[PDB]
Amino acid sequence: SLKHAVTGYWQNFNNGATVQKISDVPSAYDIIAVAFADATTTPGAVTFNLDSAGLGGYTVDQFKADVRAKQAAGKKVIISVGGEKGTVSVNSSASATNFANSVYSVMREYGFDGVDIDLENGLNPTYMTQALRALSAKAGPDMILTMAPQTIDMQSTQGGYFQTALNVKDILTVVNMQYYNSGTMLGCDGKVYAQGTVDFLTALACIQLEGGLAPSQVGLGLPASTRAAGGGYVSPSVVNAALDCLTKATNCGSFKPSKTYPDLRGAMTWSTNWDATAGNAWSNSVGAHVHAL
Repeated sequence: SLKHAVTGYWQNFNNGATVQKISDVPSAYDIIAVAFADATTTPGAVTFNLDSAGLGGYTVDQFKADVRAKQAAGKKVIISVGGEKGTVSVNSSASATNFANSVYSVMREYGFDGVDIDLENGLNPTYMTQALRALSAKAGPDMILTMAPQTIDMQSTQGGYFQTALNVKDILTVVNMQYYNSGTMLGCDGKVYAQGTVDFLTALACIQLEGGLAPSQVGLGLPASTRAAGGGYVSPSVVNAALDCLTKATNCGSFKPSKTYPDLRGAMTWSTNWDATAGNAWSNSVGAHVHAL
């Protein structure tokens, strides 16, 4: 459901994972984030170009139809900006306006429900907050807005992503942090935790849950398989344990949150394509668990 949700990234490119049409994405995914919009020569602006050639000749018309069909089935499909190789910058009023204008143009052209912020080359809260309010003014209160910070971006309420998320809390759907490709990090208790453990999930999610985000605004993002990231993969049972620990105080590791957060949004994975390469094991197990919360 949207209320307890699984977000999955669908690749607009071929990286060796299983190539998929939008219509191939498993039913477990409630929010599908299309990865990614491209930067342009205009500061802050993006565009989307379906990789028809790299995706076995998948046409714009079929992509649009597949998006509409997902929406008829109650799913949301959003455009993700950034990615590891992204070069989008939103660091001025002009680039904030160009971002809002271009993202809304892409949304209207393809029928997307909203946007995922996945800039990995910097996040300026002064200008991204302005950009997101401009975009929200165009798209209205039903717009889906997600963010996929790296762990370094949510270590305190002072992180650029964290400050932005708080500034736009009333229009924010969920922060699906990437609990992977990460060095060691502090948890909300001030102790050092390592990726690939239940405690990294719960102790770092705690910083968000205690730092002004609603439980419905916090999602656990993981790699779908060991092929999907350089580090931080965990078995689905580990993701489900972390979800249990945060929502109902069961299956915790050494780290015990002070509270329970039953409205925790759910989970996220990079990517639906790597999930498919791995037999949909991750979405089968995590999806069933999230949709049973």
